[PDB]
Amino acid sequence: CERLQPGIVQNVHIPYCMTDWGGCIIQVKKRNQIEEGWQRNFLAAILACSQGMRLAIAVSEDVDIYSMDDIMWCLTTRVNPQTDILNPLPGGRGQTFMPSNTQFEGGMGIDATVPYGYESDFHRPVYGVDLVKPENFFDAKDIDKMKSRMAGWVLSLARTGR
Amino acid sequence: AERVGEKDLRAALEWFRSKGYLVETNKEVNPDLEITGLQKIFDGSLPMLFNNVKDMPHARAITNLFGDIRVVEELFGWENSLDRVKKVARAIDHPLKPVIIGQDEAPVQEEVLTTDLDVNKWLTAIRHTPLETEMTIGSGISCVVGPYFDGGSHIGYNRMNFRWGNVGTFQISPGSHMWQVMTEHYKDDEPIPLTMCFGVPPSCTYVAGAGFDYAILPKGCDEIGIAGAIQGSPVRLVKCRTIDAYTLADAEYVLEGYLHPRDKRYETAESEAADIQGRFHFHPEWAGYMGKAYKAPTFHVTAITMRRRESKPIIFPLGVHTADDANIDTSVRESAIFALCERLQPGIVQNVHIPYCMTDWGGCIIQVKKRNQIEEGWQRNFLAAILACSQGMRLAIAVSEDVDIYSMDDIMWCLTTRVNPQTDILNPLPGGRGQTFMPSNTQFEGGMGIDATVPYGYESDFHRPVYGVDLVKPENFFDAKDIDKMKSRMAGWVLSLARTGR
Amino acid sequence: AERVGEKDLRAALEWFRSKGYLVETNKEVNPDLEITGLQKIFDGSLPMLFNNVKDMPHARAITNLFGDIRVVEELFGWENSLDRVKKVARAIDHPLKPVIIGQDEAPVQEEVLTTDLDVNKWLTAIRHTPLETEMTIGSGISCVVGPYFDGGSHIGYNRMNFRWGNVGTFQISPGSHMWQVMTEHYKDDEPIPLTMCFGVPPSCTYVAGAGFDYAILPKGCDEIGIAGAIQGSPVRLVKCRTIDAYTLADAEYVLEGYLHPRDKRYETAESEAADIQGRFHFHPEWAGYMGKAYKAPTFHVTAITMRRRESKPIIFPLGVHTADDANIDTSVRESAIFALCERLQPGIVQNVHIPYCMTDWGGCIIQVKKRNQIEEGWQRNFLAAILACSQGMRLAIAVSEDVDIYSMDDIMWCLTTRVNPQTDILNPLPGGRGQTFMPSNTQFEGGMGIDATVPYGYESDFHRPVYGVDLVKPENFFDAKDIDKMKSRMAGWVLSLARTGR
Ligand SMILES: [Fe+3]
Ligand SMILES: [Fe+3]
Ligand SMILES: [Fe+3]
Ligand SMILES: [Fe+3]
Ligand SMILES: [Fe+3]
Ligand SMILES: [Fe+3]
Ligand SMILES: [Fe+3]
Ligand SMILES: [Fe+3]
Ligand SMILES: [K+]
Ligand SMILES: [K+]
Repeated sequence: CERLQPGIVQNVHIPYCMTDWGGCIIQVKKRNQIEEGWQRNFLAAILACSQGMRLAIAVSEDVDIYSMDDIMWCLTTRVNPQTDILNPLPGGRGQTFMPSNTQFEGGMGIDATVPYGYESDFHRPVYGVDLVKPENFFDAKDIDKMKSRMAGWVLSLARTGR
Repeated sequence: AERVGEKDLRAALEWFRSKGYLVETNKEVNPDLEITGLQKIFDGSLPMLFNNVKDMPHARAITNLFGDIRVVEELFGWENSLDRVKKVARAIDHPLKPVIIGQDEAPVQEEVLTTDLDVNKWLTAIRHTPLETEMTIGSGISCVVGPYFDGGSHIGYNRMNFRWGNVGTFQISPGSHMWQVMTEHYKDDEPIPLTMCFGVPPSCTYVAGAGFDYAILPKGCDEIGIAGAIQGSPVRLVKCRTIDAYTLADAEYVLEGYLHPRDKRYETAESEAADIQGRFHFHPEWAGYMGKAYKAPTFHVTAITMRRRESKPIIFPLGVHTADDANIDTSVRESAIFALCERLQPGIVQNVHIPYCMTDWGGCIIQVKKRNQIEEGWQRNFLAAILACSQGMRLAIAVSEDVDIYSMDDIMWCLTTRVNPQTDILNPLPGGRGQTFMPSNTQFEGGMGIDATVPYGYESDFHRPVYGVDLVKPENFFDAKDIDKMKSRMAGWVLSLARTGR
Repeated sequence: AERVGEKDLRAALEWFRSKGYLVETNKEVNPDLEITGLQKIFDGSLPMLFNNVKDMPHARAITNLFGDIRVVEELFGWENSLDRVKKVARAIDHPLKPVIIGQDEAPVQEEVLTTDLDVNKWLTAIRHTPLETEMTIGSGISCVVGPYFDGGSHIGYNRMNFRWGNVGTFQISPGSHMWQVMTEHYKDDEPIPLTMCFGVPPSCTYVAGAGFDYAILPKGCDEIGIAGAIQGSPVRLVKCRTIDAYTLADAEYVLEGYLHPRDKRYETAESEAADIQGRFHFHPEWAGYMGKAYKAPTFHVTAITMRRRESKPIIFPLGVHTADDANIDTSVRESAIFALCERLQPGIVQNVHIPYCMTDWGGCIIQVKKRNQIEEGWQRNFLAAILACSQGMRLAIAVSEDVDIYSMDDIMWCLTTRVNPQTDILNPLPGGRGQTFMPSNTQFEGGMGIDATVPYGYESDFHRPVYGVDLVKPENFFDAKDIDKMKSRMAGWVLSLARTGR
């Protein structure tokens, strides 16, 4: 992605849950109007140059790329099911382990990014987690009792305030 | 001398003190950007009680009450989330008839105010994000009992903005239960009398978030009938002092008055100066975005009835991108989707989960089990029926029985491996009715039904292998210092995979 | 001496004699190819009563009882088909509790036979088409009351073929109410006791045809509760003499016994010699095709209880491609689709019509009315919800309010003019569950939701102009000889267009 157009893709994460060569998540940042639409060129190039990728997801810069509940939040809210799902190579070469054309269905490029210029309509609001301090209200026994029940998406959302 | 509720918020607060789940403080918290700021730090955690609220000498504030779902399930006597879904959907089909008590026995009618009705003097308005301009009351559920709901009852949250004293805006989402009352009585000369209740019993907080499941709970159903059947005792109602309606008797604050559908005003002042709709911020919305201000109808308060101010009545302010708002809105909706799938063909759907990450009405995950060849393909009938009967669902995912439905990395594993992108993606209603908050046909794109299930008979090719996590014991190899050092670095998908051995 | 039913078939036959709607004869009709042959000649017409049936010295036969819908609506006190749909859907939500009378007061238990149970000796089997090989009993509805239907009740038709004396086949369509009882108690060692009733009251004939509408009438509902609420009086039940179940007391013949789900036999002899399924004819089916013979479960009759043979008890044989079979199967299904659309968003759908030409469960036509901009697009939510909650619907059409919903040339006019072929054709569930009779996914193609409605705000461009058929009078220009000569050549779309002036 830095070879094709540099400065757009900020982070690439492949987790445990997308197997070895099953999928990937990239994170793009659109600086202007010309760079809008470059992430669809990235998802077609990732799914073609990697053999047997089935799920390439492009997300925007305000997403935690390691929190996997944040990726499902972008699939719910930022995905048009008619336009933002790519099937670039239907009948190409996939992987025969994981169940003029073959039986490979094509892969899935999912554009969960925001459009450029519509960032104000899609802006995630930030709560005041830095304007208040929890040490002024509770003692340290009550903080560690309350912080020990937090797991999953709430550890990522309490850090960013999102 | 003093009246006591049956299963109200004060009895639930004493139960949290016995189990050690209640965290209290006496420092003066701010309603401006400190209640929801502390709620976001401790999202999905223990209930926090604020005894001292700034410029609120009689009000107490509870927050994060529905944060952890393990203490909501311990409150109502449920073992897990699978026992929670199957018992509320049992309680939907058998509602309990609510009782009506006298006006001298209702604890919410201890202090009845009929003049100088300043609602911001008595009810606590909060501010969520620092980009807001206005202070928003959003702690009240709307109790409509009687002939305006066809002999049934309705409870559900509505946000307010009191800017003209006793008159404030009343935001109704379109297609809801309050929208169906308002479109029926739009051209009526008489106003609609309703009652907004604050500091409700937590069974009535539970059914308050149920909405857009109207094939199961239609207009004319008993929404406080389900709240009676969840707690096991019928909810006490009482007649209003001024208007001809009914309240919830075991609440803390009750607003009585009339709703004017034709009288519409702007929610914010800066959207009232520039008279447009849909671009100016009010507070955040249910999607994790900002809601915008619109031309909401007006609720004209005629009376404020409230408990005794020396006993310090409790309000429940909550943020909208919190796990309170997830576990209120999506908890009966897990059961109502499970009730719809058991209505269509029973015995197939095992579990329905709606997490925090699929917003309120954004999506759902169901879990099916195909017993034979005839039941194969029934999950595509379920995903089309879920996406049509729930207004504004965008992502319904059906998974098989060998998937952890609560681990969200396990759902992404089914999207990678078990989904054909040509056949297993459903777009059932392209151009139908969606939700206008979350961005002969409309602009709605249709929703997405994703069939991540295995085919019947191909279960051996799609079987997840199980490692021997029960054939070996780690206590025979390492000491207990080395186990807890090694178990403390495990988070995410590896906690689910080490339990099942998958 | 003699027991009298409340609202049974004998009381309905006396009401048809008073209005002149009953046509009787004393010639000996044949059950082989003469009852259904005379039913097809007079399809959609007056009820025909056969006093003498060949090789049936105690049986009387009524046919074409539900043929004309204008005399079904006159029987139950309904003005038209719009009043029929809105009152049965009212009666779905308020069922009447059926009463239980004693065994000495039930008229169907006058003659109880427990030995030499030859069902073809007493119950009339008919043959529809000349390509058949076997004689089929298909006049009985299946009454399951009690713990096998979760405290509710179920009535519905099932075909039989008694070939082994008291043992005959019992065809259950998959996904039905009897299929859900059978899949629950498939591995049970005890058999399922049910009761097949013949010569039922016509309110119980009316709800018998209701099926695959299980979001409205699920398992555990009261299907004889709706039959009590249609006729206005509760249906009398009585305990069986041998088995532990309940019958309908005001019937003419009742078969009592047990259903064996694991014991399965072939329906025909020629499909039993060559042991395949799905190619050999049994009788025609509901689609207007032939049904094929399969491996049906067996109903083991233990007792035959019947009225007194000198009083000549009445059976109701009917063809399956007749207007009896259309107006039995699609009449509560018109109301249940109307109940589902009023559950989702009320006030939009005005009328639901399922004609003869869309078979039983093949299709439906709804009629919507868009009041404002918010209600635009709600009919695509309706067509996706109708096609998913009804199993095996293939053609759901939504039309606007200026269409005659009963004139079928007016529906083809909306397919020509108001349908975009790119946007207004819905395929909601491609690969789901359909019907195997009518020819991770199945072979079902998905159904077809057709949006033939106008957009909101474009009603002036799509307005049908109205000619002046009321501003002129034809009696001022022609005599009454010339009017009735000119009006007798009008049939089809021109009868609907001359009434509305359209
Ligand atoms: Fe990695
Ligand atoms: Fe996108
Ligand atoms: Fe409601
Ligand atoms: Fe939830
Ligand atoms: Fe699949
Ligand atoms: Fe039934
Ligand atoms: Fe019909
Ligand atoms: Fe159209
Ligand atoms: K609600
Ligand atoms: K039926």
